[PDB]
Amino acid sequence: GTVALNVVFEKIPENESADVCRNISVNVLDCDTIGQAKEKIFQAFLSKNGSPYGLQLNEIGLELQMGTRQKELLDIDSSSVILEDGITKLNTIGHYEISNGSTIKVFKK
Amino acid sequence: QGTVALNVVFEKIPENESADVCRNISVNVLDCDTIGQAKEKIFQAFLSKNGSPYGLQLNEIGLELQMGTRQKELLDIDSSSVILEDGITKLNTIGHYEISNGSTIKVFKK
Repeated sequence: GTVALNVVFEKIPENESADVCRNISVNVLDCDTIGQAKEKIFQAFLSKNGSPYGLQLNEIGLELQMGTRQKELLDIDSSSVILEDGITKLNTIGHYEISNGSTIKVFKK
Repeated sequence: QGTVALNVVFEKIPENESADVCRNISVNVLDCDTIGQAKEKIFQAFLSKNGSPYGLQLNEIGLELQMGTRQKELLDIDSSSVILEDGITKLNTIGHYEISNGSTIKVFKK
């Protein structure tokens, strides 16, 4: 199960130029964790621009755009599923009911 | 999340209430459900159908996917699991094993 995201990257000085492409469609799987999605998003930026975004994965966040609302997407938050033995299941894209074409903003933490 | 209908077959065991229990049940799971989650759903569905539980604990049973000729055990962690960014292992899901609607899953006493 695959979903195509409309990803918008925050403009930071850590980018190579001010000419880099910042609006990119990125496919992820419904069962990818938020961390796995962040990796694909970083990879797509690099594949498009020939230069990295510039920050570490842990220096950036993802925000889902829902109409007037902003929602941060994390591997673990207050909405996470606690499993059988008390283990917390890592949040996935599917956990957040993110649809084809949903806008995700990559922002500096 | 996508739904997967599993054709579940339960092993007849003496811990069942009677020999008349229904042991062939269609059970939905979600492709992102861990194998542990999938197991809870399978027990629940047994209970909803039969009015009695299977009789064992989740740690006392296993699931095997019937792959035409092959039989493949479904586990939360195995040698096929995905190791994530920080060294952390991602628990296996239904979708990790590429399980298709109508696949046969055998519940067996470990």
